[PDB]
This record gives sequence, C-alpha cells and structure tokens, in this order.
Amino acid sequence: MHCKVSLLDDTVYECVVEKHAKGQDLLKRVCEHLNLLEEDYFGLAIWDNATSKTWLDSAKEIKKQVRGVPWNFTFNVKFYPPDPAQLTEDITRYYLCLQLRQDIVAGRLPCSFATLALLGSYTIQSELGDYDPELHGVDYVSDFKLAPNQTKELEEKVMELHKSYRSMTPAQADLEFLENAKKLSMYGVDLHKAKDLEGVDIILGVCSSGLLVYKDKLRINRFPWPKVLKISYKRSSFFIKIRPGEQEQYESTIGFKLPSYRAAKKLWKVCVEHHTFFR
Repeated sequence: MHCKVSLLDDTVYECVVEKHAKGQDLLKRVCEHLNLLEEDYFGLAIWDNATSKTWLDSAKEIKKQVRGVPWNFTFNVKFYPPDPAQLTEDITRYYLCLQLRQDIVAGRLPCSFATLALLGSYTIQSELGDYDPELHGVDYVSDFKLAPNQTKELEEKVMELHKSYRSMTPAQADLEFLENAKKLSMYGVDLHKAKDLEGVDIILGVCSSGLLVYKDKLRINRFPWPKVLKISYKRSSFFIKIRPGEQEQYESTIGFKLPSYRAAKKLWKVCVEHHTFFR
C-alpha cells in the first residue's frame, strides 16, 4: 500500500508497506530512518487528521485504523520532554523545535509578543545562520511562519535579535529556543474538550505533569501521574481515581463526560500512555 506521511517540515515522505503492516511500529520505524532519528520513543510518533489528532496505534495493523480513510499520516512529537536539554541528540531537539513551531503557528502554544519574537529569532538563526547582509532586504524574515498572527512589528524584533546573534550554532539556537518554550505553560499539552458532572464546559489537558482541567483559563485542577491509581471510561464517561492529597481514607474519582465514547476512549488511551511514559 502507498503511504503518504506529512513530515514536521511541511514535506511529504512517501513509501510502501505490505498490506498487513503493523501500525507505526513499521511505518513509523520507517519514518524514523528517513529522518535519521535515534530517539524514536519520544514525542516522535505518527497520526491521521480531522480537526484534532488520533495516534496511529503502533501495535495494530495500519489497515483497521484507517477504514474509510486514505493512508495519510503526519509525523509528530507525541510525548514532549519536560527538559529537552536532557535529550541525547540535537536532531531530536531539531525536530522538537519543528513541532513546537508547528504548535506555535496553530495557537496550540499561545505566548506573548516578547516570547514570540524571542523564539522567532532563535528560529531564524537555526534556519539561516549568522545575519550577514546577504539575507538581503530589511525584511527577510517575512518568509517564515513565526506566529499565528505574524505582524511586521513582530518581525522587526526578530531581525533585531537575529542580528545580535553571531557565531551561534544551530544546535545552540535550538537549545535557547527550547529552554524558553520549555517554560511556557501549555508546552506539551494535549487539549481535549469535555464537560464536568454539572454541565460545565471544561477542558482536560494531558502532559508529562498529569491531568489538567481548564475553564476559560483557570488551571482549575491538576492530577499528577504518580497521584493516579486508575483511568477508565464507560460510554461518554471518562474516570480518573485516587488520592485526594491530604485527607487520607478519601480516594476520590472525578468524572467528566466527553462528546462520545470515541472521544473518551481516545482521552483514556492518551492518558494511559502518558502516565506510562513518565514516572
């Protein structure tokens, strides 16, 4: 079968697997190679579109997962590292920046004008290299996707910063971008729309920390992983259970209701994965 994987840099990789090819376990392992990635496990994992993602299950044939859908996927970071500097290679940081940049442009990682212009500049180093007036036209950055909005005023601050960067290697520019993104709240946060037993339109969020609840803003709640003993669902109901923190005896079980059992099994699936990838 002919696969079409949309790579992190708006590039399409194309290949062919046998009809009974196991999930990403094969397609993804294949994708790893093309990118010469060593640290597979991390974020890096593949999925198919439709508003919000759905990770191609790595242990099941690809065929079942795409019934009534073309064999098209996207290579992505599935598990964002808390501290990227701890990662072993730079290619890895290279792709992580590619992802975050992906996130930044689609408002998946909102941030200020400063933060944007900062990260923007480091992106310009990485991609371009030391200023050098060959990066002609006092408007060279105007070709990059640095911000969802993308205002000239923002570009200026970048070019301003880019110029002060000299002899900055790409790996360095990347680590500075990462040390900064690392800090943003929302970094590596899978947002899933839901509701709480009260009719309240809340928003769950998954990440290395644990389960996060939102409402307009308010990090309403935050259930850390080692502070979780069970995750489950029944129809459109999602359920996390255990430890109220202080009051012993108590072993709460907060529940939320997703639009469908599909949504819930999905969230349930992601959650079990994260809780397992991070101590």
